[PDB]
Amino acid sequence: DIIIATKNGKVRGMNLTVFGGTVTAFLGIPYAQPPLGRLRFKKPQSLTKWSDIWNATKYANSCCQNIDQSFPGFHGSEMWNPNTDLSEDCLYLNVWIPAPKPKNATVLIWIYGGGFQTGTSSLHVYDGKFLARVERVIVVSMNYRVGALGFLALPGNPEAPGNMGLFDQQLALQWVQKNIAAFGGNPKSVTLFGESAGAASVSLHLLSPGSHSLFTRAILQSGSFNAPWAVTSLYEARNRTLNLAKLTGCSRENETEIIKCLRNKDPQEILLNEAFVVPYGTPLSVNFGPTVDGDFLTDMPDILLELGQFKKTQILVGVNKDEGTAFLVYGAPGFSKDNNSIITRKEFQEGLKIFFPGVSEFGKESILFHYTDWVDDQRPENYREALGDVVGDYNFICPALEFTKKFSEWGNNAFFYYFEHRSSKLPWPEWMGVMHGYEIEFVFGLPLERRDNYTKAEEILSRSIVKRWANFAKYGNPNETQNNSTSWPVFKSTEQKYLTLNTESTRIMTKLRAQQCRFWTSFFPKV
Ligand SMILES: CCN(C)C(=O)Oc1ccc(O)c([C@@H](C)N(C)C)c1
Ligand SMILES: *[C@@H]1O[C@H](CO)[C@@H](O)[C@H](O)[C@H]1NC(C)=O
Ligand SMILES: *[C@@H]1O[C@H](CO)[C@@H](O)[C@H](O)[C@H]1NC(C)=O
Repeated sequence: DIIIATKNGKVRGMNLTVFGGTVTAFLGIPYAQPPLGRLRFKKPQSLTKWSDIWNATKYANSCCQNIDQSFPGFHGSEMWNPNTDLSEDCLYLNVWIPAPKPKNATVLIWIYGGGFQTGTSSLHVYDGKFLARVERVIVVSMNYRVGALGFLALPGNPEAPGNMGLFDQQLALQWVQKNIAAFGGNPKSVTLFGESAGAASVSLHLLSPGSHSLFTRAILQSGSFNAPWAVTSLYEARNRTLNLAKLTGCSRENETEIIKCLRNKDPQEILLNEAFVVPYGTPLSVNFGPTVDGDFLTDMPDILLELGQFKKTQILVGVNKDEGTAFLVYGAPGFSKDNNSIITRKEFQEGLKIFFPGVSEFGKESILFHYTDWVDDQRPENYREALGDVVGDYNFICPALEFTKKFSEWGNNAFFYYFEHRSSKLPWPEWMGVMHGYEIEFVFGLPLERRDNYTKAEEILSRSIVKRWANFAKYGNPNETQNNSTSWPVFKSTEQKYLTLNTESTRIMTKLRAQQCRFWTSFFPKV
């Protein structure tokens, strides 16, 4: 038996067998008053004590959210769908502790992605038990509100001030600060790591004064706040709050009345109209996302980055080789997970109109000009590959590199990775390559299960990544020192060295996508 006394009450965990060892799991501890009723759309409120023993022996409810039903019964999509009951009562977190109980263990706090509209901490690929057993770190992860329930913005008005889900994350970080020592954790050695919107969230915690003292270091997997999809403008946040009001018959005068009207709509009705507040959408469409609210975010984040207004600490940042491909089968004409998706020049151009909705004719022509002058003009995959390269560079690689340049220019050590291994078990077709999201299982050490049909090379890659992430969290330096590994140099603004992650050949390279990112970060934002 294992029972820990926390500031708000006692909680009991459960023992798990992992790799001939033991991990102690506390699944579904609450960290806020459930955001129900008059608390919907507001910032999370503190938790009042409890006298009993909270039973933290199963994952809690996922937050209300729309589900991806584009491929029913397909594991490639459905492995990301919520695996616990949806509910507005979803502000819970999980804690994996090594066994026996550590003394001063470094803490890894996971923030899931999902475009700020979906996601849950209970996904199988976020299972922290492997990291706790292998590296003896504590792993925490939390559920935070998503979609309009998490990011509906009327800027200023405290009934719907925006960024509520970010404040959910922040309140969970406070909980670790006040309670993780009871579990054998070091509140002074806390590393946040996160993928996609989770990584963007981590990047925003770096910017947010209220988060400065809640963590030590930061890891950003395939995401950062300067990604095109990551921050809703206050203009469109307003148009979107108003549009959602009209679709639900909640249009009012007194802006607060709109909120009270939405506070009596059913979660499902809010959810089903969320989709329509933008004209057309893709998973890169982030209808309700982070906003400049004057509270969590005191100014436009691009300005805070430019001017060094952020927490000074080490960062680990990276991207996958084919970030873009996954999104093409959610709208790009002529793509499918079930053919090899040879598209034509005209399908390519149609694809641009979907991924760059309000961009001028000339904007789209400059994209095609830069990406469609080939070596062999006859290679049938030309346009298929270029559209994936366009989406990934624009949405992921160039923002990640831009964030890492600007962040490192203020003196801090930064390490950049380029994840190049396609999972042997990957259920999506070969043409999508090293997909967005499919480094996560290697980070969480799933391939360390020999029982699980991962190749032996994948076990080694995971073992190394896990050691580098842990050493980064413990020591600020993502090196694997024993097994004679390539040393991971710091990313500096002149040489821009980065580390490739693969089963074959761990190489040091420089100036990832130099040509393409000059297009995207220098020229394109003017159009
Ligand atoms: C908000 C509407 N819905 C349900 C949605 O956006 O679901 C997502 C979100 C992120 C995402 O990356 C993906 C695809 C490309 N991944 C392979 C999981 C689907
Ligand atoms: C917690 O779980 C144990 C199972 O051993 C049970 O005896 C106890 O009643 C549970 N407590 C609550 C509050 O459900
Ligand atoms: C854990 O680390 C902190 C860092 O200063 C230190 O104060 C403390 O003594 C360490 N050990 C324990 C058991 O808290």
